Amino acid sequence: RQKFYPEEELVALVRSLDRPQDEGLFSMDVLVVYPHLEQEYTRVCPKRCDLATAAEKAANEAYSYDVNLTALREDIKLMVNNCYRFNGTKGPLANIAERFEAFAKEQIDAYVTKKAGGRRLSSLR
Repeated sequence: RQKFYPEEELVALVRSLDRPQDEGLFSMDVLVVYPHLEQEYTRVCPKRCDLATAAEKAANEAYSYDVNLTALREDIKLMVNNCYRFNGTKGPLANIAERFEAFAKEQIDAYVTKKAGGRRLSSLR
């Protein structure tokens, strides 16, 4: 159980996933914008995440011990799947969710690869 990642970098990584083009789909606090959705939303989606929650988990060291950031990738998957289950698999929002999932995978892959590249350069230990 090594600490692979500084919280400061993982917060920056999560914040980088909030794209203006995605019109707040993953960064909005759903049950703050739409308080009336509490029952229906928690019925269809009994496990929830958003980028604000992911960014707080990053800051709290939730993700820093997973070499492939599995826990963060699972939280992105959950946000995306909740969008599909609640708003459906068809239309402009579902198109954003699928582009967002692909973008998040690329950013996360690029980060894990960069860090591994440097870590493996150590001429100690």
